Amino acid sequence: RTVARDITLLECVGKGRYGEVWRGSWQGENVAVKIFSSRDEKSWFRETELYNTVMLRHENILGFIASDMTSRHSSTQLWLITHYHEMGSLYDYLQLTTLDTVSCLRIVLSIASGLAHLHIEIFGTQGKPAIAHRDLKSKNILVKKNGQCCIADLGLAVMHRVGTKRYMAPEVLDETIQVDCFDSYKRVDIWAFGLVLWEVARRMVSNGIVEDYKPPFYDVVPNDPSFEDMRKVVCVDQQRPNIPNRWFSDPTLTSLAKLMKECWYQNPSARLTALRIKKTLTKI
Ligand SMILES: COc1cc(-c2cncc(-c3ccc(C4CCN(C)CC4)cc3)c2C)cc(OC)c1OC
Ligand SMILES: COc1cc(-c2cncc(-c3ccc(C4CCN(C)CC4)cc3)c2C)cc(OC)c1OC
Ligand SMILES: COc1cc(-c2cncc(-c3ccc(C4CCN(C)CC4)cc3)c2C)cc(OC)c1OC
Repeated sequence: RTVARDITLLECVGKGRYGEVWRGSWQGENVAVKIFSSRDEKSWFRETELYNTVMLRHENILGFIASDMTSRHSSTQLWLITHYHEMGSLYDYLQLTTLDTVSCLRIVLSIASGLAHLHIEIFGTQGKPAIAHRDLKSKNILVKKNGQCCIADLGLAVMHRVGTKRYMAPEVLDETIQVDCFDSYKRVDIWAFGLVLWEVARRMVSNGIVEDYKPPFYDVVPNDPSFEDMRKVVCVDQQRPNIPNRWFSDPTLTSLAKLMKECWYQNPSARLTALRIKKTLTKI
């Protein structure tokens, strides 16, 4: 038998500290190829150990194809291969596109479905450990053609500090997080989910009105904010993203505002669960 292992790299769709993502081809089929920098090599190891422990399969989790370590000439290449989503990140999609009730709710409910699946322990040989993502953000969510999203990048994921500073929960920023308690990392995911909810809601049209794309805390921190910039805003001043007046003239945005507030409590144990959010979004 021949093992057809030739992947053609076609175009780079992302470059960063993490390394690079490429649109690739494997046997006519579109694949996404992440090439890790030496700087991010631990993320390849952590994600490969996760998938070697539990082979995640969910419509709202980026679909795993392969982890490859190759010997280059003097160096080790680390590759992650996943399904390819031509529409790109939620971050990219929201920049140019506005949403209606249906497309807005489809997006946020699919993210909550994916996050609930990560979070839940399922018992049995066909089951899974509970997983906290710890790096949820709009760049780590991909849009599918059927209008649902999938959660990506399990490089920081933990099975039962780190992440993007702009999305870090206050207990992470002020280092009060109960590091030994697995529920702590679920609570950090809910915080970041609340912020993504905010980024999506802004782009949903109501009464002829929409806000432009902005990242969380765009009005109170610079680009590439420092730990200290984030700690002062989120922990010391306890600021939270603005809810515009126009959202209170729409039933959906009014419900989404309530949900994001219940993601943003300074007290982590006061925050909604992914499962409670999935239910509330299904009712909206
Ligand atoms: C090594 O590397 C890559 C390989 C492949 C790939 C290509 N053809 C066939 C295969 C294959 C899978 C599974 C079996 C089974 C058959 C039943 N038996 C009981 C156990 C073994 C055999 C063959 C693979 C794995 C794709 C890749 O990525 C898209 C690879 O990564 C570069
Ligand atoms: C990694 O990814 C892809 C792999 C393949 C692929 C290529 N050759 C053989 C296989 C295979 C055959 C059979 C078994 C089973 C069935 C029986 N059982 C008792 C033992 C094991 C497993 C694997 C696959 C899965 C195709 C793909 O897509 C067209 C892949 O994705 C891009
Ligand atoms: C976040 O994380 C990972 C993501 C992906 C991934 C999967 N599908 C599609 C993409 C993608 C395609 C295209 C654009 C843009 C670029 C050009 N512009 C004109 C609009 C489109 C953006 C994004 C990505 C980045 C793969 C990964 O690993 C293999 C990731 O890491 C786990």
